[PDB]
Amino acid sequence: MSQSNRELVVDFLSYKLSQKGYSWSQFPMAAVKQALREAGDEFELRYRRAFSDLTSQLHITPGTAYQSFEQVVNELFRDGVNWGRIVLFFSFGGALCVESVDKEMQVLVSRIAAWMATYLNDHLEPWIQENGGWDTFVELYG
Repeated sequence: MSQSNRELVVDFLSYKLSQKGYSWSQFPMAAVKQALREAGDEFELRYRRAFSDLTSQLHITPGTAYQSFEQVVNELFRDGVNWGRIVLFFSFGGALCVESVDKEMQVLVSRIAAWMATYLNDHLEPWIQENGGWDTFVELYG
């Protein structure tokens, strides 16, 4: 749901910020969150800086509009959606939040969280629901 997904995004972002020494104060569900957290770490374990070019293409500032974020994220889905690419999506948002804080734009993290929820509900849920819903995600990554 719009609320379920919003909560999922905030949890993942908060988890990543915490894990990396940053503040998260700027902000079965438990089974999905845990699975996503682990999926994100697993991926980052293999690719330490896989979104350098992507975040660079966006060069986010308080003046960045959603449409720009959307256009860049669309890059991850050039061949459509799959679970791994959804994990990349979450990981990408986490990296954007980290970068925002490093640039003293911590005000943007809640905004990125909002953009992610919107993008999730709009472009990824259609595929997620068609392929088993989050229960399938848990079944594959849990």
